[PDB]
Amino acid sequence: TTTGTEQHDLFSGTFWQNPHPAYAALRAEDPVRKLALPDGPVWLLTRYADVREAFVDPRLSKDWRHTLPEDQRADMPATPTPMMILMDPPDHTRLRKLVGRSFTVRRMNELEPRITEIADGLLAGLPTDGPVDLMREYAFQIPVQVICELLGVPAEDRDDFSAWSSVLVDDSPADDKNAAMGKLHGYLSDLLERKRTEPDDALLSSLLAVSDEDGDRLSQEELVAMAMLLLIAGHETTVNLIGNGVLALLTHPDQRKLLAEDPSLISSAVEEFLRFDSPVSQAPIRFTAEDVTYSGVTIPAGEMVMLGLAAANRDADWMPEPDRLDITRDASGGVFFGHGIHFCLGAQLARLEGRVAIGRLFADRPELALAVGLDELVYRESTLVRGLSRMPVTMGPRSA
Ligand code: HEM
Ligand SMILES: [Ca+2]
Repeated sequence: TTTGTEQHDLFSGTFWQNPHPAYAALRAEDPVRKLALPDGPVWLLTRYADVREAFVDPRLSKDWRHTLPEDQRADMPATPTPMMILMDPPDHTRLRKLVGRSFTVRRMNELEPRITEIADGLLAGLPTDGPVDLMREYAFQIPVQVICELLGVPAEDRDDFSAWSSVLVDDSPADDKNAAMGKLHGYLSDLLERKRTEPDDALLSSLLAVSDEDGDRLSQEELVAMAMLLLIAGHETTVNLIGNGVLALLTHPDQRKLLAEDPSLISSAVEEFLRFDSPVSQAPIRFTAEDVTYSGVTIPAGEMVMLGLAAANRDADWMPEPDRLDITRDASGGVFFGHGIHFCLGAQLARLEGRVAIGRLFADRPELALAVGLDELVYRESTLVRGLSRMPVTMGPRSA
């Protein structure tokens, strides 16, 4: 709950339907908020400038060991599995540097024609007369197929791969979500050992070959962790980019008709969807190495911090009229992909998938409409994520 003039629900009740008035309430009246979450307390930065500068704040680290007393941490491993997103320099830098050599913005762009055939394929298999769940049938699909094309997952293994991927996004997130984790992990290892014998154009083959101006390469353990990471960070988030962006246009006809007339605005549109309804609403947990101070509030060392990306993006100090959806905007400096050394590695691929999935969906089905009321929509009860479990839509006649 909120503590200001008017008390909004936080991470319960109405929050999950629409967290934005609660974010507006926090930015205004309680910008650095200690939340009594079930697991442990966590501080929430909602103001733009706070979040923006917290990302590049050295006193904020990804090492969870900062919560344990100084002597007790000289014993514990830093991370369970070597994913760079869990690491600080110089350990993160070494992995980021290597991945970046092969996972280039160029490869990200060269998938564009391939992505289109996935969307068009999926669109071609959707009935003129709905109702159809646009999430499970379309938005759930594009990000996982694209990731296969990037990694080079054999066409045979792709049904099995997407099957396990759905568990992570929308399923029984308890023990059943972790069952698919070990299955996807195992498959990718065996895949890497197959890629060693038979190489290809794909990124997994590319990553195996990457040395540097020191002869440093990715170890087996690091390779498969990276493969697993690209999947987790690149699936659910991009799904919800699609989910949220489609929903944004459906609820704003004025803007849907702007895009209809000028389909080149899609690139500008996807930018403002990431702002207007940030799919990753909360940044992965950070830790205080020492007393930081934001908007008057001093977070003591050893505390868990959370950066309100969704909140910081609708901040009026940064963005004029921050609650109005304008796809023609010239936005610059949103915190939806993050900031600093942890900036979204697949930022450009995400944008591509976004523009293709959304742009082609509307061009192919100009009569698209929600097949249920706005309030009937169920949103996932996830802390980090802002997105739908189901989105019933009526497709309409295909345009030829
Ligand atoms: C679809 C919209 C997406 C959003 C809103 C998003 C958001 C983010 C954010 C905020 C971070 C920084 C996390 C932090 O600093 O704690 C991040 C990191 C990352 N993302 Fe994305 N992401 C998206 C799509 C993707 C895609 C498609 C990929 C595929 C490669 C991807 C891969 C990664 C990776 C590998 C990192 C770790 C960066 C590092 O630690 O150096 N993301 N993402
Ligand atoms: Ca098989």
